[PDB]
Amino acid sequence: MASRILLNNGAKMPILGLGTWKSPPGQVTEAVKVAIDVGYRHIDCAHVYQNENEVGVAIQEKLREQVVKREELFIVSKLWCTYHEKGLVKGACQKTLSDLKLDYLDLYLIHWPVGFKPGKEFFPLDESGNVVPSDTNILDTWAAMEELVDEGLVKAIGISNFNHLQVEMILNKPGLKYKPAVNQIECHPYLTQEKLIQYCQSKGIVVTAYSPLGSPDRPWAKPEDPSLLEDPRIKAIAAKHNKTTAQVLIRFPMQRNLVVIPKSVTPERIAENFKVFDFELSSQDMTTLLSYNRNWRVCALLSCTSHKDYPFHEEF
Ligand SMILES: NC(=O)c1ccc[n+]([C@@H]2O[C@H](COP(=O)([O-])OP(=O)(O)OC[C@H]3O[C@@H](n4cnc5c(N)ncnc54)[C@H](OP(=O)(O)O)[C@@H]3O)[C@@H](O)[C@H]2O)c1
Ligand SMILES: O=C(O)COc1cc(Cl)ccc1C(=O)NCc1ccc(Br)cc1F
Repeated sequence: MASRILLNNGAKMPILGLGTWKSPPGQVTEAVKVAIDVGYRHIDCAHVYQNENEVGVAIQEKLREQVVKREELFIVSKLWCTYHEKGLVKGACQKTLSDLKLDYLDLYLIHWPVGFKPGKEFFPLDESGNVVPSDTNILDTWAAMEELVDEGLVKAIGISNFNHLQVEMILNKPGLKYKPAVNQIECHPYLTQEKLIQYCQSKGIVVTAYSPLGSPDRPWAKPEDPSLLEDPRIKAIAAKHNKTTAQVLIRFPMQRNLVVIPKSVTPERIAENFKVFDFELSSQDMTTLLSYNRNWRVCALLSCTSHKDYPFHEEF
């Protein structure tokens, strides 16, 4: 299994990265240091995660120590929903760059296809709990992302949580200058995403799978929810291969030509999760894991469901 996938901007992206959503600020510096020490070269970040400064301390220390060169790292961040305005995109990107201690990002994503009212609050609400939209559409936001490439702030741009029709809207944009390089979407055996993945791959867009372990630490988890890590059938495939369930769950998307970004702040799990280049799931294993699809999503949010661009009404 080759470690990197070629993007449509001509750059190579490591297929395994470290996720950072929910990584506590007092733990994420060590997590990222350990990750880089054990071989990770891709870190998935976002301003809304509120820990980019601490991620950046780790990146900078490892660059200073000459554990890695900047060109060997692939750092991803995301434009939050309250910065879908022309006049706000550059400053949002620059704040992320300053926090991460970087002079460019390898990839910058529109985090959700959904613009909110700008201001201090990440989820501005009306008095009845609906998110307050921005009138700023995904095409105008995309043009602002293209400008970041042309200013040298980012090497690649992409999208996240865009449905089929929204990806198509970008591809069909009048005057489109740069195609999205990546669409980062939730994907795991309970949400297998065959339709959207095939569409994106057919257009040369690389798909990154988020929440590949089913996000057991998501703050809205309920006791009744299905659990990938505890699913005895997945455990059975893992046992057959003498690997952990998490390792199977990480290798699965890799064999679909996806990038995958498991999160951990536990050093032993960070290392575990990287040890996925030395075994292969059979085709039968792959089809069996695909068969577990239930259309079950970690990431959805009631307060945003009436926004005109909320992505999960549409089928794929
Ligand atoms: N674009 C978006 O909208 C979006 C949305 C969601 C996620 N993401 C990105 O994708 C990343 C991954 O998704 P996620 O954070 O939702 O969840 P995840 O990676 O599916 O699961 C993370 C959870 O699994 C645990 N874990 C990690 N390795 C394990 C192992 N080997 N054995 C047992 N448990 C293990 C972690 O615990 P410990 O940390 O305590 O070890 C944590 O509780 C995020 O951090 C973020 O970077 C992006
Ligand atoms: O969005 C992510 O990356 C992970 O989920 C969250 C992370 C943070 Cl720090 C805060 C909140 C979420 C979170 O609630 N994400 C879900 C979400 C968000 C926005 C929209 Br328009 C739809 C939607 F389903």
